[PDB]
Amino acid sequence: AKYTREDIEKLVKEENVKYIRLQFTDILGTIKNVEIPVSQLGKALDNKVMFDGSSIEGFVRIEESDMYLYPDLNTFVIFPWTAEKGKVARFICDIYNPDGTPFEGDPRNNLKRILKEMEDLGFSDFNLGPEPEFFLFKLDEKGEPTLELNDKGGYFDLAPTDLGENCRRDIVLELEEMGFEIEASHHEVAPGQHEIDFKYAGAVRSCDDIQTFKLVVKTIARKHGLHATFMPKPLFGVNGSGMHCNLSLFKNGVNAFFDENADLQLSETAKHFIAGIVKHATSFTAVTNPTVNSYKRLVPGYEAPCYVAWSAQNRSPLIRIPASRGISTRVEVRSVDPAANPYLALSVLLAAGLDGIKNKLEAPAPIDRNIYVMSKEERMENGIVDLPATLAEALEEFKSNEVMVKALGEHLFEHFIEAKEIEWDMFRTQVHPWEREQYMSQY
Amino acid sequence: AKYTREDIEKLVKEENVKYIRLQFTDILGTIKNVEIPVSQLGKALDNKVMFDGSSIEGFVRIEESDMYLYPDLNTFVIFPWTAEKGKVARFICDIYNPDGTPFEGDPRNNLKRILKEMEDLGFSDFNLGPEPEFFLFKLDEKGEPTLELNDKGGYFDLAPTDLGENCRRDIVLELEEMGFEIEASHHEVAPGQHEIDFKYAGAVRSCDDIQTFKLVVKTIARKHGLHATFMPKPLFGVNGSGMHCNLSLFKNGVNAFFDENADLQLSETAKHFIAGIVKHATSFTAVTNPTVNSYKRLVPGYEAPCYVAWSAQNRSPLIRIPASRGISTRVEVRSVDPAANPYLALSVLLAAGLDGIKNKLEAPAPIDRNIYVMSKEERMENGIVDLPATLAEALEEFKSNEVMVKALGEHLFEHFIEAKEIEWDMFRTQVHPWEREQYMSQY
Ligand SMILES: Nc1ncnc2c1ncn2[C@@H]1O[C@H](COP(=O)(O)OP(=O)(O)O)[C@@H](O)[C@H]1O
Ligand SMILES: Nc1ncnc2c1ncn2[C@@H]1O[C@H](COP(=O)(O)OP(=O)(O)O)[C@@H](O)[C@H]1O
Ligand SMILES: N[C@@H](CCC(=O)O)C(=O)O
Ligand SMILES: [Mg+2]
Ligand SMILES: [Mg+2]
Ligand SMILES: [Mg+2]
Ligand SMILES: [Mg+2]
Repeated sequence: AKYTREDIEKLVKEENVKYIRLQFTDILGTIKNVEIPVSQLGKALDNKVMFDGSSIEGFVRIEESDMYLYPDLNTFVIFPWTAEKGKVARFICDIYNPDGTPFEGDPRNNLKRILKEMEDLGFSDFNLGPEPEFFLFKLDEKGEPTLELNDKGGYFDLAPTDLGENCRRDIVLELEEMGFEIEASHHEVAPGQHEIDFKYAGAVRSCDDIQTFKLVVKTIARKHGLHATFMPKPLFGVNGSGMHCNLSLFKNGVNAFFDENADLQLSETAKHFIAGIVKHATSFTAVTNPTVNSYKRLVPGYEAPCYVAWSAQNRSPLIRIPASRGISTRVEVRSVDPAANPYLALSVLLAAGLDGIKNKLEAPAPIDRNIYVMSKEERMENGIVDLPATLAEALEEFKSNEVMVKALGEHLFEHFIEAKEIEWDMFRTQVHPWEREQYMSQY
Repeated sequence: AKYTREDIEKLVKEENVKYIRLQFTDILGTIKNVEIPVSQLGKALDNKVMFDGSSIEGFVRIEESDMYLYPDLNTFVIFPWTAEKGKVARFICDIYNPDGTPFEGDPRNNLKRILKEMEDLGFSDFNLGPEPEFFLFKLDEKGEPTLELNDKGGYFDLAPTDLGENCRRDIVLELEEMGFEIEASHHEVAPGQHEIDFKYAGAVRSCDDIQTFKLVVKTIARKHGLHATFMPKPLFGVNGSGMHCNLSLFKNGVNAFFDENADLQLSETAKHFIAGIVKHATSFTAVTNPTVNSYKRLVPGYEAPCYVAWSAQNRSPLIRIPASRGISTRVEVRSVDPAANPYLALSVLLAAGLDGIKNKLEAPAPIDRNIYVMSKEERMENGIVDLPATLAEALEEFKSNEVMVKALGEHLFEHFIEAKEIEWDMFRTQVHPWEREQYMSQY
């Protein structure tokens, strides 16, 4: 819909595009990209460009399998940042096997398929409002990220005034030319920590503005002599950077979670959906939380989720439901972090949503009383189960779950476990400066 | 054709050329040149320019011998980089003895002399689609290369973002203006390592294209305060730059390798061509990888062609056949590194393919099973040899080969070895820090 191949080949001629960055996204969620000169647009829009597909596998690839790049014309974007010989153009593309089939291991197809299956139960959209938090660090002469922050502000503070840096201001001003839709942005809890929340949109267009985001950020910050990072827990002792995820289901252009009469204004749809997120939470974390590091943030203390349960408005509840109902009816999942793969976070979250409406799952009693406060005893009296505390735990959990391990397929899943099992392997064989300074002299 | 003498004389007035590089390659692929004021354009065009042809031998030159420079008007080009007075231009020249005979020593001639052979056998064009890789290092105070890589990218990543340096993108753009037809380009397996892939072209059109590239690269990389090097493996235990060579024998303007009526769709020629490439493989490695360092890359692990054979998809096969087909039926030779002299690379690759064709050689069992994953004797099961492991080894083989020699000719072969038996000597007589690190206290 959004664009047509005639609008494009006209626009590239108009704007003077001279470079085409045909971007995609590997499995760890990194921003892959094979770039061609503009002279090579025809071949591109024909869906002919071949690139080594084994890349989608990341550092755990072995042999090269040629694959094709099918661009999505409704993702075209002309970067503000000029090159000395014209401007640069982007194109988000799906990966296809050599023959004709889509490559099953492509996180973007994988979300189309699970989304296909969403409409197999009759729902129209699956909309997303992400609240992705990031940090700004200074740089030394050498282009080397230090560990000093661009400021010393706190929650909702006035970040660097409009006379200077304001990386966040200028970051948001550059995205809006780009035809973005940002809700608002505020300084977050820790010095140097910032946030830019998004106006919600269908999953796919959402998981694509979630990548684009990260890129314009790491771009714009660099420009001002900074380093920007979505690492969940950069600095021990300070706030972590979590990327919440406001989720809503539509049917027939209408929000399904809302129900005037029923309890809380939540239909059996909204109610059942929940129950499955809860069943499957502990499991699917290993995806919404890919790294060794995240679990340093998911340590009780800094208003991070550490417990499976949902509230009216609790301290740090794992599943909130924001004040607003009706159409803005939404379930907040506040445990995802900007290291998550957006395609594989929405593929899996979508999963436990439909696994709960399918088998009509019984939403358990919502804990309204401070979940932290409870001793380590009454913690069980309400069946409030903690989450996995180390990437390993998270992976044995998910490794087992029949449902999660279907919402990824046999390719996407089998690989993932390996990269992460390698990753963990590196963390646990390592000897950090801690071990050494806690042990060398005491023992 | 491309350019009549009348044609060129036009553009050098109009475009205000004030300098001219009569450019040619020495025996080791180094780009040489004798430069002249534009005031001296008539003299070169009339082929009367004399220079010392002994320079072609490199460092192994002894006696000073006068020689002639004949430019290929089809290689005229202006460089999009102006000097204080005017522009600078150039030609790729062929070298002739004081009596209008070609110099048996010029690498560009010996590729003509060997492409001639292809016509005696009955073919029309021998196409080439190089995939040359390269590293960018930082520059210290003095303007000297350091060991700092230009970025931290990885396989098919978004290499430097479009905001800041971006050497890669800037080299793709620049080369577009220079009538260069670039296919694509990505970020390569190691940090600071890059690839820019070529559209297939005749042998010598491409080799002219491969040299010029190296020049443009180093030239722009310098401009961004970087150091672009084409070293097969400038860093131990870091992936090394290579340069696969996609080859495809044409006849009657048609890909003589395709044929739905054969195994895997490979004409009886494609089969024969592979037969001879394999016959000669251990022998021509002393030329496609012409440095004491080339072989510190041919160590198993960081993905490289240690072993000899041809399959559908494997960890790093010597010969490959990409998905693509039809006119796009080619024989990728994955062991060539960017250390090879184009004209002498092809001289030996061509010969082998022609020895297989001409001599109805039979292509062996394409080892479709992964080879890396086999033991020295479990690998001996099949007819699988690794290549030379030192330049010493690679040269003794090369010499003992009748066809290879007859593929470079008296002069080249002679000087080539001479020079290469010196490098080994310089290197086996050296005493490296490793040797000290290891033995000085051990013993
Ligand atoms: N139906 C929905 N689905 C997903 N996200 C939503 C939905 N409605 C709102 N959001 C998200 O909630 C945040 C604010 O939305 P808004 O509708 O203004 O909430 P409120 O009614 O509480 O003011 C945004 O970050 C947005 O992305
Ligand atoms: N006929 C040919 N002979 C030699 N090399 C070729 C030929 N056709 C393509 N190549 C090379 O193979 C590489 C892969 O290109 P690709 O886009 O897959 O080709 P195609 O679209 O023709 O199948 C390129 O770097 C290109 O230079
Ligand atoms: N020379 C390496 C290059 C690595 C790469 O480009 O993937 C190879 O032959 O595989
Ligand atoms: Mg927040
Ligand atoms: Mg919030
Ligand atoms: Mg490559
Ligand atoms: Mg290749």
